[PDB]
Amino acid sequence: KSPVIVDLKFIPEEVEAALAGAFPGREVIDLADPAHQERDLSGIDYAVVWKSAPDLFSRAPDLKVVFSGGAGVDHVLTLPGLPDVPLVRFVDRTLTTRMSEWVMMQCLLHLRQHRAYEALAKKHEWRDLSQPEAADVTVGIMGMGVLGQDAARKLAAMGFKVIGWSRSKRVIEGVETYDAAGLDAFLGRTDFLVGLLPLTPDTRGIFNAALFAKLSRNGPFGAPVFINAGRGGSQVEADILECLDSGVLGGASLDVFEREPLSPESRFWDMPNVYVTPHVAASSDVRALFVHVEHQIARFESGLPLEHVVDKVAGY
Amino acid sequence: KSPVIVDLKFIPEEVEAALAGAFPGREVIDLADPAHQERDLSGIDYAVVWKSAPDLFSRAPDLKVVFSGGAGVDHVLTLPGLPDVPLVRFVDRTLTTRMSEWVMMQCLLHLRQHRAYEALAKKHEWRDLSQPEAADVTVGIMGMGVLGQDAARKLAAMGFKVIGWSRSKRVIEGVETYDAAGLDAFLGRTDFLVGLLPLTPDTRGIFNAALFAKLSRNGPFGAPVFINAGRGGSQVEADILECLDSGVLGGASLDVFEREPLSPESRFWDMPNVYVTPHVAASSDVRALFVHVEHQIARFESGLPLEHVVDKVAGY
Ligand SMILES: NC(=O)C1=CN([C@@H]2O[C@H](COP(=O)(O)OP(=O)(O)OC[C@H]3O[C@@H](n4cnc5c(N)ncnc54)[C@H](OP(=O)(O)O)[C@@H]3O)[C@@H](O)[C@H]2O)C=CC1
Ligand SMILES: NC(=O)C1=CN([C@@H]2O[C@H](COP(=O)(O)OP(=O)(O)OC[C@H]3O[C@@H](n4cnc5c(N)ncnc54)[C@H](OP(=O)(O)O)[C@@H]3O)[C@@H](O)[C@H]2O)C=CC1
Ligand SMILES: [Cl-]
Ligand SMILES: [Cl-]
Repeated sequence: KSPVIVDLKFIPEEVEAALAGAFPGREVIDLADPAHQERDLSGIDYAVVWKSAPDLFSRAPDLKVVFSGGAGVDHVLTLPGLPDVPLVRFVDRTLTTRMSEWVMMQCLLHLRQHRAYEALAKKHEWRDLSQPEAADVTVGIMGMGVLGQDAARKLAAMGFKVIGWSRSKRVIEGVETYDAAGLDAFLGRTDFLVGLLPLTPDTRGIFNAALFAKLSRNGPFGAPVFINAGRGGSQVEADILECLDSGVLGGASLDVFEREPLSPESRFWDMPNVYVTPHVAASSDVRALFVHVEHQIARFESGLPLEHVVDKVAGY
Repeated sequence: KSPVIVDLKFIPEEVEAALAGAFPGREVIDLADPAHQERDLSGIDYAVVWKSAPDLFSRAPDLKVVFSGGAGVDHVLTLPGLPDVPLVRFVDRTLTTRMSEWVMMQCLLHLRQHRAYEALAKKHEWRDLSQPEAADVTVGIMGMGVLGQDAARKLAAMGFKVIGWSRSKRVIEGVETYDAAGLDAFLGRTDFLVGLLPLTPDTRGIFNAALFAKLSRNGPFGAPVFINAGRGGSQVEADILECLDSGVLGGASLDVFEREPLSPESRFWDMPNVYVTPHVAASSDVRALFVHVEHQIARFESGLPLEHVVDKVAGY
């Protein structure tokens, strides 16, 4: 049976733990192990990859299916020699549920004025603030795919008003959606903007000052919030900073950045209404990843269509 | 028609705003207005009260129904001269939904290691941490009433394992519940303990070091968390502090305190894994409060039973 190459820049202890009993009957070649640094990888059919080294595909020229370790494929699409074979992205209940946790947390942190209450606590000052309920806030989600839909449904269940935007219009109970041409109408209703878009050439720099200026000022805080857990390349950080400084944006939650890891010299670390997380909104459960890859391999070898195959021209 | 006395120690601008068009056809006597400081209040049937002055019931001896401005009645039950007539507590979708927001926020803040990521951000340090999903954590809620049930259902929908405890066993889909005698079994399964109990003589000092020592150490963080938004008198703050210092408790979210407002000299303000909020977990929407009171008055005057009447002997 073909081995499976594992080249995942994840927390090493998590990958190592998941290797036990993974891919039964196949050799598993974990490229984090120095013992494998010279192994020729010709004749091997499958690789599971995340932030892999530039030479990987020259070493493994006979791959039949490439599996991303994440939902996003904007990096793997750039790897030199990426083979002309199906590229399968990671889609799984574990990833989806994790993203929705992070999105819900940000919407609650902003709704419930967490930074204000923390500033009061720093002064040892007890002060109750006037407080809207979730239903007083419209959360607008750009990207109505696997992650956007789950987050929308969960936010609505917690009481937020929720609307969605994507290229085509999606039909979702309890969530009004807009297609591409509806962007401006969607923005004008949105108090908390949530980004769950892939990075593609068409989404590069989409979150910019002109867009933030179209967000609603009619909500309970009088100024919108920007929350991004898609990709950093979709935002213009110079504009985010300008808009936070001026008050065009009242706050932000950023999990993703134009250049990661985020520079230690970035202003974002110290800003009073910005929450920074280090690209952890939805971690890949490595056990679940390997179960997913196993399942797709079994489909492939039985002559069934692969699931979650990306359109390389579209970039997602 | 009888006037309605309003004596609510809430944010004044909120009460004032809600007075417009409230109680149509009745004089509304807002005791926050100095113009009313000498008004005799005999012959008046209804009062809506929160943190009211010790002399209120000597001024208003002819009340037929007393309405609490909150869900909790432990303070109003202590007011001198509280009349021997029905005491109606506040129960409303707005209050419930607000509590569930706060409970969800705390469970997510603790699950998602928010304080760790904030400490990293303070150092301008990008570091991903190993991260459990919600389903890896058991949230145990003490108090399975209006607030406890709603919070349990919402937490379960976001992926947490949820169990509940109260005096009698409650039947709730997707949430295993325990009765009084099941407390120890319940505690031993609980990673995040959430308090949503009233203060009564039987719940005074219930959250103490012996109880925290029975919480699970088998969860993903190896140490339990304590979250209280019931009443401060149910907890022993000396024990909370001892247990945080020793690591018996890994963290806490406290909305309520033994003596409020919380002393500026309290250690809780500066502790690295304690979130302090100033008794704001579920604010009373004053408009909704007045609609509720109006509805109960109409029932009363039509000969229908009042709803949400407290048992003064039980204290809730
Ligand atoms: N921060 C983190 O830890 C993580 C980040 N992510 C990011 O989240 C992204 C979304 O994942 P997922 O929901 O699974 O992806 P999906 O492919 O399921 O959804 C993508 C959505 O974006 C929309 N879209 C794409 N391009 C455009 C465009 N030009 N204009 C308008 N809408 C557009 C799609 O529209 P349509 O339906 O019309 O095609 C679709 O609704 C990933 O690509 C990845 O970058 C994912 C996991 C973790
Ligand atoms: N922090 C904040 O902003 C707010 C705090 N609160 C607090 O939340 C409390 C709960 O409100 P709500 O859910 O509406 O009240 P409910 O009366 O609906 O529920 C109370 C629950 O506590 C249980 N209980 C009471 N005494 C005991 C006991 N000795 N042992 C075990 N279980 C007990 C009851 O059990 P049983 O069902 O068997 O009677 C019931 O499940 C309020 O009393 C108030 O103090 C409320 C609003 C806002
Ligand atoms: Cl800011
Ligand atoms: Cl602490």
